Amino acid sequence: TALKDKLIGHLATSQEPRSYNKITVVGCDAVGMADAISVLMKDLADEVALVDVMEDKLKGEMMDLEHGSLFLHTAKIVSGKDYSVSAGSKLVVITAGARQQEGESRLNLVQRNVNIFKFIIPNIVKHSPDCLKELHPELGTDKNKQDWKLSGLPMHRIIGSGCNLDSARFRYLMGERLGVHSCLVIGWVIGQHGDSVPSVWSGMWDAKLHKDVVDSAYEVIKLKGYTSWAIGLVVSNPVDVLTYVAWKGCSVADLAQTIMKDLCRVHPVSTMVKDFYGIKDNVFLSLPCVLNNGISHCNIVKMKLKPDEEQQLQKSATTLWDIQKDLKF
Amino acid sequence: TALKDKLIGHLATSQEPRSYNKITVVGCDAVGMADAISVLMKDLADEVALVDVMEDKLKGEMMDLEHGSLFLHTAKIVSGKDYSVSAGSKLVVITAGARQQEGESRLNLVQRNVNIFKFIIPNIVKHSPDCLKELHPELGTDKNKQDWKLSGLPMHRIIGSGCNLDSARFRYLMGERLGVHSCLVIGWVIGQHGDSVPSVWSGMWDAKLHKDVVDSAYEVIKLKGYTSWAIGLVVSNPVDVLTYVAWKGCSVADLAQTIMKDLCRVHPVSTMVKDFYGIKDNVFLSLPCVLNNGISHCNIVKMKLKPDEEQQLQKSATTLWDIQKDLKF
Amino acid sequence: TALKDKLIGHLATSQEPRSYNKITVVGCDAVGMADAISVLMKDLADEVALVDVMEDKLKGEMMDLEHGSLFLHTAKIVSGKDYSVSAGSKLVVITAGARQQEGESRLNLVQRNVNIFKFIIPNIVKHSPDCLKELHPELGTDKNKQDWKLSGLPMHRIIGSGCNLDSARFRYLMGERLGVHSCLVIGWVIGQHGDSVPSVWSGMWDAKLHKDVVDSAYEVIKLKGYTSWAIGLVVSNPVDVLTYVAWKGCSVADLAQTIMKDLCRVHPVSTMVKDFYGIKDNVFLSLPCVLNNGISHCNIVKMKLKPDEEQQLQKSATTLWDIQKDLKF
Amino acid sequence: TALKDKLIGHLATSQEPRSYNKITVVGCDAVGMADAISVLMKDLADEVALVDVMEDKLKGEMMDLEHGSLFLHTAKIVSGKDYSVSAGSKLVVITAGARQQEGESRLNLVQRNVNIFKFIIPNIVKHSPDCLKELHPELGTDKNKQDWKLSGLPMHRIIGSGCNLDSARFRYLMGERLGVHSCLVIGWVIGQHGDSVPSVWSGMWDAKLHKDVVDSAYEVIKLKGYTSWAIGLVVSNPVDVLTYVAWKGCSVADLAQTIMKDLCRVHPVSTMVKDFYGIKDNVFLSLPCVLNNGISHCNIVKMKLKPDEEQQLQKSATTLWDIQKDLKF
Ligand SMILES: NC(=O)c1ccc[n+]([C@@H]2O[C@H](COP(=O)([O-])OP(=O)(O)OC[C@H]3O[C@@H](n4cnc5c(N)ncnc54)[C@H](O)[C@@H]3O)[C@@H](O)[C@H]2O)c1
Ligand SMILES: NC(=O)c1ccc[n+]([C@@H]2O[C@H](COP(=O)([O-])OP(=O)(O)OC[C@H]3O[C@@H](n4cnc5c(N)ncnc54)[C@H](O)[C@@H]3O)[C@@H](O)[C@H]2O)c1
Ligand SMILES: NC(=O)c1ccc[n+]([C@@H]2O[C@H](COP(=O)([O-])OP(=O)(O)OC[C@H]3O[C@@H](n4cnc5c(N)ncnc54)[C@H](O)[C@@H]3O)[C@@H](O)[C@H]2O)c1
Ligand SMILES: NC(=O)c1ccc[n+]([C@@H]2O[C@H](COP(=O)([O-])OP(=O)(O)OC[C@H]3O[C@@H](n4cnc5c(N)ncnc54)[C@H](O)[C@@H]3O)[C@@H](O)[C@H]2O)c1
Repeated sequence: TALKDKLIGHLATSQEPRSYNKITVVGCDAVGMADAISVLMKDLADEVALVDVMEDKLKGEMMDLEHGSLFLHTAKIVSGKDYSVSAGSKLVVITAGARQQEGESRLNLVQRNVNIFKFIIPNIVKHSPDCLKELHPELGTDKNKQDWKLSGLPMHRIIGSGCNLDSARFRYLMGERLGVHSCLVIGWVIGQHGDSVPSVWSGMWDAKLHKDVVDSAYEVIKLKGYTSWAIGLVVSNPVDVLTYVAWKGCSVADLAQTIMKDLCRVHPVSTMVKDFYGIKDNVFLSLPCVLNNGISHCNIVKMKLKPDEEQQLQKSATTLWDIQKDLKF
Repeated sequence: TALKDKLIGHLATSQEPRSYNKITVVGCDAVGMADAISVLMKDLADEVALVDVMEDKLKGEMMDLEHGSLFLHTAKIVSGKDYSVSAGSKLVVITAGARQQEGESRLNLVQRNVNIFKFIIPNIVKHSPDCLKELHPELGTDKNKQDWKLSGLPMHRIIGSGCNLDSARFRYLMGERLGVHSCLVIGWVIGQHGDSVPSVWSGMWDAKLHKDVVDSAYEVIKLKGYTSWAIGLVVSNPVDVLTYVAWKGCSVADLAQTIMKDLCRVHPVSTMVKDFYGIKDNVFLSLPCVLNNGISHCNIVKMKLKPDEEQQLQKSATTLWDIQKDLKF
Repeated sequence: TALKDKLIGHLATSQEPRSYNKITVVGCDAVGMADAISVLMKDLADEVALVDVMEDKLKGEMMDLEHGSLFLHTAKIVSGKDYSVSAGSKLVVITAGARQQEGESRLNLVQRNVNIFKFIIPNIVKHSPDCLKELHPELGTDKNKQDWKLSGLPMHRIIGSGCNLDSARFRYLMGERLGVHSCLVIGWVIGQHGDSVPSVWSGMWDAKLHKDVVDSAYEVIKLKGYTSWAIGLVVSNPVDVLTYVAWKGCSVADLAQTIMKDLCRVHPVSTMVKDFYGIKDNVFLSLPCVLNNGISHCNIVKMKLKPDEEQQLQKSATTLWDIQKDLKF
Repeated sequence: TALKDKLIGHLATSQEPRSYNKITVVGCDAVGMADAISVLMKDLADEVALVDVMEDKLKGEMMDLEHGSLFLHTAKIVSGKDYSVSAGSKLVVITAGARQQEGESRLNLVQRNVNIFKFIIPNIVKHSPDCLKELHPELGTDKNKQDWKLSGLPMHRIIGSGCNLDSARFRYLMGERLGVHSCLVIGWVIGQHGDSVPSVWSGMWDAKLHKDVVDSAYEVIKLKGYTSWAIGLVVSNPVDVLTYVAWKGCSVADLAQTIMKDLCRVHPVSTMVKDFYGIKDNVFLSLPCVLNNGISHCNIVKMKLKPDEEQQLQKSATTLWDIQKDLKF
């Protein structure tokens, strides 16, 4: 009659149910699942949201993971296909289906992509008025813009996902030759997320000492610092002898990391380059922006890119825009 | 002219500064400092608040700790003596000066205490309209009520602090004889926080098996299960051959733990016993209440206390109220 | 000539490279990948080992995950197919290929399994002399024995994996009806890991109060407490409308949790039931054993199983052994 | 007869009790207590050791803290006054009594210090053959040497404590003016730990861009970058209007952080400067050394200190040695 009830009574007060911190995920699967595994075990949102047009998977996904539900502590995990559930989320991220096939054409992914991605737009924005969007979906930089202009949430609240991992692998491969690790070995590569991403090796140092200096100069010869980068670009390629990426999931987790908590750190991502170098026509690509509480702490960090590198960044924008131009909106 | 500025520019967006998760502390020192050390390194509040009538200490306190500021990550730590700073906090806790002197009279602490504590009231409540109050201050149970009725925030949002540690030490001393630890060894002692706290050994078990059962019956003879408890009460006493308590700080941290995050777990604390056992006259003491987001998830858990124990709890209320009656409001 | 070198010199001391805490994984994939994601982001082993006969995947696996390598901190992650790399690990776990196909016959998995699993044996044991083995592989209970007797490491160091999650989902589904969660809601189900797993509801309680008591009696009628369990068994089934399990990975992580650290907590697993209830013939199944540093802290916890339940456990052993008997060693 | 026993039986195996990861603390109190609070709640050692000639305090200390024992998870905490308990520890740290009195003479602390510190030596070394020593005790740099030469453990295993916090406060105060925080704002100050500590502002940058550059040049005028540093030195001073330091405890925690785990990161500390700049006579002071598993990963990082700064470091060594010379061994 009141079993659960008689063991657990209430008080005369009654501050009704509610919540506070929200997390929403689009695309229950690899990128998603990986993200979920990362953000869900790390601990962030009061309640998390998963939503797809794959009834089946989600059940199994939301349910089983929920299983562990108990190995850590979150509260609630929701699923569905009507972007009704979330209504009011801070940390929102999307992916979608369209992954590289060994062979290239990551850019091709532009045509076949807007199809589904577009519609996602009206849904995710309407209910997440106070939400910030992170896109793990292909074409970190590119797709970002579409939704943004599409939705038109003031920049700072919109984040693509782009060049986050770029660095890490770069920073990481880096420590191997050093005998120190990704940690202190701070190495930077900034662009947009695909073979060609300019590298700013001029920012190579350890501790309080600048690297180039220690060695002197660079790539055009040397021992192929050149290579380091390329297979950062190439990185994508081989791996999928495994089929895809199933856990760069940390990067995305880190990215929103700053956001949700609101700490103001300097990290890659994709914003708007309109009055900077050559690029002058909204070229949402990979660039330092600083993030925080429901916004990208409105600060894009300016640095002096060596010309070699300098143009490289401008370059990207140039090559990048080609694809949008077509529009197919 | 714009040094910091030229390195760090902004965007055309501009979601002005603000924040989200708040923590406020009263009494920069042991209990406080310990709490701070606990809550601040554990990671919870976006920004933390410290406030006392000890200008000096606080500087050194807020400043130095702030020092580490960098060994973990919070954002901002504020100090002052005008309860203006916090304006709008969720997790608020108070202590105050008045600690036991080897010899007893923890209750004496009632007269000399309301003096300062009272005034604290108007201040902390006026600005923390949406805040919940945890009292590490002496007389967990007792003092609680004063402010509450004083302020009159609907129960669920007001928490004393009382019998939290009671259990742990009890649960803890417990594992020593077992060869398992506080973890799984779930042992309960519930009352109000001072020598006399009734113990409900009937709730002694491990895994899925009830203890008493395994041994059979109990204290009146045995090997002094009796003792276990008493020096749980006594616990206070000796230690101060060290002067006081400088780190039960976890208990308080745990207590609010449920709160801030809002998870709904079952833990001791001090509420209102008005229509339960004998006690019928607002006897805010040590009892299970379940806590959550800006409220004590309005549920006090009912259990069948053996008569021996049964009365013991009623008892406490009886002996406890003596002190208030006098009022001196 | 000495670039990396001139930036980083050494001292006259020289305590050569080495390490300390080791983790080894068999089966780079779901269970594995999930485990890895769990144990690797949680933080445990100084260095981790992955090893399969799937050159490709592992590259992509070890490499990419390694990618994040930098989002947390471990040190080294190794891969190969010669069980040479690990030589000397504490926390070793295996899975293998052979997952349920919607339809049942998890037991069928016995024939098709020993084929590959057997050989794994000589390899993993020869080099991990001081290692403990956890089997996420199908037939938690069953397979366990094979290797064990096979290897013959003294019990306490051998753990199957079996009924870990059993509980959690049970404990978990549990909190839904309560309004409290897996946390405090301690609910037990112990057996071996497949439809039929006996449940000991007699161990149903919250706080310090026993449940059955609160409601009184049980299943044979009621509101189907019966069901709760079955789809704990069924749990497996549906989900794979997703294909399999991709993240119960926590359970395994938790399981070794106690181990690696060596804390002595009470948890399910699979050991040897030889002189307990009816079972008398080495029936390695799901049962409480307590785990710790390179051993299962040699303690299996005895409790009084209601007859209804009582036999149920005995039962399992009976039905379980059928499969081994055949031997096919 | 076997109460605890009958609930918890053992197995025929029996891998006797033991342990693995060890932590030892000298000076139960502020620095110590703070450390303990940090290292003990953070989670590191299997078992921790506290040891003093203050029977009383320790009881209360070890006991009460132990209290929380249950709010996190370690295993065992030991106390005594015979350096017998630890026998075999990795992470060992000492402090001792002799703190600054508002007025200066931190160096005076040399005479009054060796008295007690000396004897500590034979004890702590004899039993911690495989232990590394961190000195939170005054004169980070100075005292370090005494014990070292005293004990003579090969450098890499001996760490003073010196300039750790130096940076943080420096790095930290830093972010205030920036609008980013200690995190990314990597700012370096390296010397020995007392007013005069040279600063290498030439290593001022954010992201991948060097600072000085952005502003151009420096201190001799400017807006007092000079000041920033000095009250880094001064930092010590005022605070003690609070009596001392009660929680820089993180720095020490971080310092050993690298050690215990063995990760190889670049951090301040005190080593031996014998064949570097001017200093040529064992001047154990504040300098980057890289730390790891039971050793300071034998690497001291070389960088080009501007002359202004250049000499400053040499300088320190010069002024520093004065005090030892006297010897009073
Ligand atoms: N942007 C980046 O920095 C970055 C980094 C990693 C991966 N990725 C992107 O993420 C992808 C992940 O590939 P994968 O192999 O792991 O999985 P997958 O592409 O096969 O699965 C895609 C999933 O996206 C979600 N999705 C797709 N269509 C959707 C729709 N209309 N509505 C809502 N959700 C929908 C669903 O969860 C779906 O199962 C890559 O191929 C790439 O597009 C991007
Ligand atoms: N309630 C409980 O469960 C529980 C458990 C532990 C300790 N305690 C209480 O906490 C005390 C801590 O003692 P201690 O030795 O650690 O330190 P302490 O009593 O000497 O310092 C008390 C501090 O309380 C704060 N305080 C005092 N007067 C105040 C005022 N008017 N406004 C604002 N803040 C004020 C200040 O930070 C002050 O320095 C105990 O004596 C007891 O009262 C209670
Ligand atoms: N024991 C339990 O409690 C429990 C719980 C969850 C899942 N599981 C088991 O784990 C399986 C995971 O299935 P999945 O779909 O996630 O992945 P999967 O079965 O398709 O991949 C199996 C993987 O096991 C490893 N493996 C297989 N053969 C091996 C060999 N000869 N040497 C070394 N490693 C080898 C490889 O990493 C391989 O890719 C389930 O089907 C079941 O067998 C068991
Ligand atoms: N080296 C550094 O980087 C650094 C940074 C912070 C503080 N400190 C040092 O730490 C001190 C801490 O001062 P405090 O006010 O916090 O506390 P305190 O000086 O009053 O207490 C000192 C404690 O050191 C231990 N100790 C002293 N004599 C000892 C002996 N013979 N054997 C074993 N242990 C003994 C005891 O725990 C004792 O209570 C400072 O004054 C300074 O010496 C150094």
